[PDB]
Amino acid sequence: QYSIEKLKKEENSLAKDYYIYRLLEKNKISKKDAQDLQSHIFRYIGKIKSELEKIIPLNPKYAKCYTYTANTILDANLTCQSVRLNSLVFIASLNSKDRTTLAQTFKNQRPDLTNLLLAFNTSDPMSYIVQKEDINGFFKLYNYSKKYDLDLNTSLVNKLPNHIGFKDFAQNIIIKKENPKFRHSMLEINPENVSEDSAFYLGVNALTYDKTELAYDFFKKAAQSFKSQSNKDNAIFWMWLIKNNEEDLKTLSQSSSLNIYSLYAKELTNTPFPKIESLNPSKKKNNFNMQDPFAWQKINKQIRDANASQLDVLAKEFDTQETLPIYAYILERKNNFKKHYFIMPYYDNIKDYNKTRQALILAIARQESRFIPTAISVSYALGMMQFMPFLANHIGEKELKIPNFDQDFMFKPEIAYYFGNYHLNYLESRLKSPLFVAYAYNGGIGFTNRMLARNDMFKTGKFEPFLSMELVPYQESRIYGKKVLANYIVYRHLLNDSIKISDIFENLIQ
Repeated sequence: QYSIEKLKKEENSLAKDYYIYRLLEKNKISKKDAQDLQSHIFRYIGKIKSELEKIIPLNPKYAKCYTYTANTILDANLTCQSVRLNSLVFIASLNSKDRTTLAQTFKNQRPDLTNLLLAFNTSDPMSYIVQKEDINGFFKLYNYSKKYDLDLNTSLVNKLPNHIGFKDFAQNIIIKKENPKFRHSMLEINPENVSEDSAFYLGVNALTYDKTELAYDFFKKAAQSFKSQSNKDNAIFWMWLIKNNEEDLKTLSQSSSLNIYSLYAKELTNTPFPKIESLNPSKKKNNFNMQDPFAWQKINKQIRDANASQLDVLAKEFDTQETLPIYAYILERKNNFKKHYFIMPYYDNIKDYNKTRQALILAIARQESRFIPTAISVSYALGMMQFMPFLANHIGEKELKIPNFDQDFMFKPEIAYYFGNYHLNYLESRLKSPLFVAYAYNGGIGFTNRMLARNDMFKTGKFEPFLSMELVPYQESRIYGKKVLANYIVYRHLLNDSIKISDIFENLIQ
């Protein structure tokens, strides 16, 4: 470990945060050591904040305004009332006499506040706001209570997409399968009124009610408006699944984006496999330390700051086997993510696993870390396979009994791949398909089991398994699974062990 004073020398980074956090969680930082530690934390969110505030606890314009309570709010001036009435919890806490008075007071200057004040006099504030078609109020109330749910007319639902909250509202209720009356109402949104992710989710919604022509119209709108080729491909795939137009399949097979949809279309049209870059430096190693987390943070900052000529210079400093992940990382930026980099670094460590397992390990590592051995996430997951300290210590200390085990052993590629394999043996025994294994690797076996036990997920159906892949209940896991699955297909191909993509999808249907 590093002493608190040595850490304070280091530049501020997620690595420095992580080591500060290691000392805090062991109670190794004294009260004076802890004093200026606020300024030595790169990202002062989550576990590290909570832990520092056990030692060091934390706008004068409005200090006066928080002296007032529900009982004294009418004594406050207009500015203080305004500030306090930003909270719906606070509005709900008032009595109806005072809400009625405040409603009259704010009628001209804050009419949206008036609507909410009056809404909270009724037993269903959402019904009141819906009657008004007060869109700002609608989203405030949804954020206040996710339980409100009622039928919304065509006029109202077609106004909802003109609010920045709509996208995540729509996504959340669709993938969580909540607010049935809201979901059903959104069938009357005109595709003309939505674009990108909103249009896409409304497509998925329409598919869950078996409105296939409506779904096509939403997916087509998404395909025309998405800015990223990867999302375009996902929308075009749905246009093809619904109407079977050959030109959509062909456009999809010709995509510059390497993803499961474009790969699947290439298979279906006998289009060749995409070109994968082949990187194999002659030099085995240099003086750069790939196990030093601070050195990576420093060189990452320099790479992220660099122009074309500077990236070319940096590439030549890292053209070695041992530094291949940094080299590939530099080159991925130098070609603006246009070429396809699927490296297989520290391969001697996995060569004795069978090729299917190698492909899965590589697929997960590429997604988790791009193979950077000292990768540290915002939750302090570590190394190429991004093990959380809890799991790393459980495997290293309890189950495997490794002498002198520290969780920083995760920065060693030999350990990362070994623990990766170990954890994959456990997941794959229960879950079978590499897609389901990916979901559990990212989101835990618990949520993955609860999901697969549902009678509406990954069962036989017209648009399965593709519909279920859009309804994974966590946005992060949905995306993760698709990316890892694409990576898995590519690594199977690179290992002269190609898999038929159609086979993979057929196996998802339980």
